[PDB]
Amino acid sequence: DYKDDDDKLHSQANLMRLKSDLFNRSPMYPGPTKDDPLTVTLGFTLQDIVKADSSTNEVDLVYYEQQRWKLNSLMWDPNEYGNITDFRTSAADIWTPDITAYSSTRPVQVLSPQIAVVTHDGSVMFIPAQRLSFMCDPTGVDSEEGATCAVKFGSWVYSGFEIDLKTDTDQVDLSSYYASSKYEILSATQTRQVQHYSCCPEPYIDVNLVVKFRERR
Amino acid sequence: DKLHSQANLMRLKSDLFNRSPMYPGPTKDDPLTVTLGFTLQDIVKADSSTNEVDLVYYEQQRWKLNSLMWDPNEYGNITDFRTSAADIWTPDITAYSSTRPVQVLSPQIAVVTHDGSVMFIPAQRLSFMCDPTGVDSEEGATCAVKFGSWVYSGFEIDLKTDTDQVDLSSYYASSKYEILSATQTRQVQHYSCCPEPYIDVNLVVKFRERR
Amino acid sequence: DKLHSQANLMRLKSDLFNRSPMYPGPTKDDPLTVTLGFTLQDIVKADSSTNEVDLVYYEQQRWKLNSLMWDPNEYGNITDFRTSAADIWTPDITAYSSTRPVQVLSPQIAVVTHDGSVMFIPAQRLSFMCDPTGVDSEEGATCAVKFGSWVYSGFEIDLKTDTDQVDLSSYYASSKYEILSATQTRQVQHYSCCPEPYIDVNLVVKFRERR
Amino acid sequence: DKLHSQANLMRLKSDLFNRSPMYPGPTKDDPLTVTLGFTLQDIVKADSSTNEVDLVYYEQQRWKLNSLMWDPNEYGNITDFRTSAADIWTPDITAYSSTRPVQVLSPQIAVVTHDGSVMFIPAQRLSFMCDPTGVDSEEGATCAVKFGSWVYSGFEIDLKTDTDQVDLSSYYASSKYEILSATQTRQVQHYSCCPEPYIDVNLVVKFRERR
Amino acid sequence: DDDKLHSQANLMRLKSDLFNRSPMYPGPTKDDPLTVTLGFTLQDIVKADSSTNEVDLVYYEQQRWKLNSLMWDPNEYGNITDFRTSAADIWTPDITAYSSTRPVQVLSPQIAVVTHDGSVMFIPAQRLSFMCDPTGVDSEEGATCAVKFGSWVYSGFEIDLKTDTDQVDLSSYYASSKYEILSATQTRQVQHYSCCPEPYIDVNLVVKFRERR
Ligand SMILES: Nc1nc(Cl)cc(N(Cc2cccnc2)Cc2cccnc2)n1
Ligand SMILES: Nc1nc(Cl)cc(N(Cc2cccnc2)Cc2cccnc2)n1
Ligand SMILES: Nc1nc(Cl)cc(N(Cc2cccnc2)Cc2cccnc2)n1
Ligand SMILES: Nc1nc(Cl)cc(N(Cc2cccnc2)Cc2cccnc2)n1
Ligand SMILES: Nc1nc(Cl)cc(N(Cc2cccnc2)Cc2cccnc2)n1
Repeated sequence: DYKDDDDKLHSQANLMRLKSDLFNRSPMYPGPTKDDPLTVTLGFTLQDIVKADSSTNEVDLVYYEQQRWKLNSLMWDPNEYGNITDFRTSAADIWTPDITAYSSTRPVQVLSPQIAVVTHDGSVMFIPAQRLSFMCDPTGVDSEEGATCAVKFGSWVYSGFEIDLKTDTDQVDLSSYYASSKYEILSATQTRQVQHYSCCPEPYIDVNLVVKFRERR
Repeated sequence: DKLHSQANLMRLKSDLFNRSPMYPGPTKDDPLTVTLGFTLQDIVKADSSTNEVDLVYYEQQRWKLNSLMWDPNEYGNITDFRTSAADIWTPDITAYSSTRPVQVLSPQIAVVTHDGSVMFIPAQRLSFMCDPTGVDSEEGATCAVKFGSWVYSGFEIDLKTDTDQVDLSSYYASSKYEILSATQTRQVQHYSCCPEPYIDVNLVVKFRERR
Repeated sequence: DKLHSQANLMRLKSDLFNRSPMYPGPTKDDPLTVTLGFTLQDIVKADSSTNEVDLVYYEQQRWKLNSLMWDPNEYGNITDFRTSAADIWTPDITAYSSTRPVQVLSPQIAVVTHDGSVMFIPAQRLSFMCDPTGVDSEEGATCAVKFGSWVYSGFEIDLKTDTDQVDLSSYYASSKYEILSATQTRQVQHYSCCPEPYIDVNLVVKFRERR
Repeated sequence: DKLHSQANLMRLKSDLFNRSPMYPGPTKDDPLTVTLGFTLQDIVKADSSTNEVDLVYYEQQRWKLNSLMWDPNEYGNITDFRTSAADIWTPDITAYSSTRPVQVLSPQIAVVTHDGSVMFIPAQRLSFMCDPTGVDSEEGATCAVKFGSWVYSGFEIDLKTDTDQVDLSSYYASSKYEILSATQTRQVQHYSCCPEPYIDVNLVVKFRERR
Repeated sequence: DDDKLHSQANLMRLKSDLFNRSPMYPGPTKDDPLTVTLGFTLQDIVKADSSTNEVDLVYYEQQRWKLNSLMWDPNEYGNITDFRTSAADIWTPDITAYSSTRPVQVLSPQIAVVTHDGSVMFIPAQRLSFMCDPTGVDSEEGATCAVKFGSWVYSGFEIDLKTDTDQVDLSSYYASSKYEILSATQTRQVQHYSCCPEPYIDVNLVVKFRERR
């Protein structure tokens, strides 16, 4: 078991060394630039429509927001570090995209630890669970066809020149939706949109989350 | 080339942010102008039991510092960059009649351009003093809130708007409240006692329930 | 030259904050007088099910430290500056009958003058203990709340007001509550807990539902 | 020998922390088993308008690390100590179906024992998804919530319970809700995407309006 | 005035000698146990929620303890007998309500008073929601509720508690509160658990109150 004990100690030293090599010894990645655009993949896992407030036209959602991207500055050779193929790290240690809901009515509440997973190909996976209030008229929610609301997500400060967005699919993952929610989901889609606004020449990109729902009976 | 671009940005940031480090803010001898513009998104609620109304808007702030200027050719034709608002000086623009601390809805990041201008656009939810009486009539109700520096007079920070028309192109079409008009107007207030003039931007909103 | 004003400002602040260790707070040997003045902006809410009332006001704080003074001639004739409240010592002025933590409505920035004078004016929303019984009568209701240091007795911190009249000139004219009177009065208190006198400023507000 | 008791404790912590390499968290090579146990104190509220229920409980977490071991003999027979949760690694245990961020009710301090085991017990108020339909009947309502690592799969973190019976010995005897049963059960599952198994502890509560 | 400058320099020298010169106190231990004195000053019962059985109290919680590592001879420091310091600069006890339902909200500055004998006084003002059935509050007999306070992580072998009296101080109780106080006591308690070997100490705050008439 001495050998086993030693192998454990070595794997610890190797993880600490990989983290030293990527961070502490190398620059904090400054973010994407026009010559060097970054694509961030987004996908939503809708867990619950908690509340629909017809007195203020706000609706509260809980969901997991999957964010994926990939950087060269986060790559490593797993054979240089004892076959370490990935690691968990505090979101504070790396750059993360400023993905923002554009029509929230209260600051998002974070429901999960701010830790991401980094893989040897340099891909990052960060999945914040969130409670969000957003502008939404729930009239029709007490009808067969229910209510329809939409909310757009995207970078706040990086245009389409610097950050692009994609989805893997336009279907929101509903396999974890709360079976006894006050509201049943009729459909939920997530769709990339590209936009040009009157002012600027930068194209603007978002993912539009559209939810159709009604009072469960 | 990727590493080169990345290197250029990091070199610029280094030159700017610590070589002659944190900017001490404006003074009478080195004053500054902040341009303000509002993009009104939603009147979320009106409480006539307390005379508070809740607004959601984007507040566009713009200013310019010589200490933020650079030549793009010296840094790989980098014309701009994004940085955390805590890495730079920011103006203390404040609503003068809020009743609750402002809630911030957008990342605290700004865009700096090679000519030394900064654009910082905090999205905000604000509760402020407002009597909604009449909001359910044809005339609607009218409320106003002033914005400006808390600690700097007009001798250190001037305020400006590009237009006195609030941007309503993003106003929530299914809001409980419709906008009849919204203006943003520079005001100057002088006082006999103190020789410094005080500057604000008055946001005036006229609004009504739907019909 | 604009450059040189900046260098001068940064150097003054480095001399005052770095080229000397901070002010340790007042002592019995070196007591401190703080002047307080209230600018009452709004009575927002009066909850008769809980006997709490919510106020919005500006609280003016003034004091003076020999350790903050300088000769304007050594520093390009800079006579004053703005600085973050965290850079200097600030008095721990506390509402004695609050029922919730004070909510801060203004930026935490103070103004320091070359004579050692500091002016700090936090805007605050406060819930405090108050029976609003009679608020819906001509006579109105009456409430009070004391402000003073939490940890310094009158031997270390003394309080003053410039007047006994709360500044009502910015009071919100469409508030649900009209102010009948508002006074601020220094009091010398003896508490059974402690052999040292404690000083407060007592804010008394008389108000009623509006006509 | 009390100054010596003190000096020994300081050395131990200095030895373990500000010296020896600290744990970088568990890996597929060096996995960690975390024991969870719940002490249910109160069901505060059941909201049938939103299907949320608020619980107050103590969450017992226990794990063991070689890098936290020591021989009490080298340290004045110190067998355990208390230290801030921020000095050591702690597991990211998370309710999978909360609807608000958890509110912590107890200080963030852990107990570490010479065998390298750590005991951390945060008291929490949790809102989670729960349909309380039937709570006003004899059969009562049943709700469940899963707890597990957010970012570590079963390959890095395994979970266990010491018992499948929730500790009810501190349940508030005058709660609006009576507990009919509460269990805590380890579960394993996979998702068609991934080969790594996922481990949680499922907290199942049956409760009804008290009579 | 040079005298004032000199006192200030002594106070700074003391604080630096006490802290940044002596490695922060690691907390009490089996061999170095500590006694914490607790007293409550009840200011208000703000709210009694009968739909959730939560009651909200506003009170000052007095805490006192003494450490050898904080003592000094005034004669070596310009006869300073005491000073005020941020509560972050020193160890403070982890005194906790055992049946709160919301995190405590702090109403006073986090600053304590240390005196040359090594003793410390820290008095945080707090609003607390805790588990309490206010049934009977609108009657002559009133309602009775209780809430324990004690260390969360130290047992009786490391932290003992004491009260100077078993009567809660009511002299600052708000005279126009919705609720009047029939009685309020604060009593040291020793408990043992089956889970654990060591005995546990708390102070039990019992309050009897009713709707004011
Ligand atoms: N000129 C402009 N106006 C507005 Cl009112 C918002 C906006 N932003 C945020 C922003 C923040 C800092 C610097 N540049 C841009 C981008 C945006 C906002 C909303 C939806 N899509 C993009 N840009
Ligand atoms: N003498 C004085 N009195 C007051 Cl009641 C406020 C004040 N202000 C705040 C203010 C308020 C409204 C509009 N513009 C500015 C300026 C200020 C703030 C902080 C420190 N010094 C001056 N200065
Ligand atoms: N002995 C003692 N007991 C109490 Cl119940 C409060 C107290 N205070 C706070 C106070 C001061 C004036 C008016 N209301 C409250 C002074 C103090 C002393 C030492 C540490 N912190 C506060 N000191
Ligand atoms: N074994 C154990 N289990 C529990 Cl359910 C709680 C606990 N306590 C003590 C305690 C004392 C009085 C009231 N509630 C809790 C807190 C604790 C925290 C961290 C390590 N050890 C004990 N210790
Ligand atoms: N692919 C993926 N997608 C989602 Cl929608 C969540 C997720 N989780 C969270 C989770 C949720 C429920 C039960 N166990 C774990 C794991 C995770 C979180 C952060 C980074 N990488 C993986 N991983």
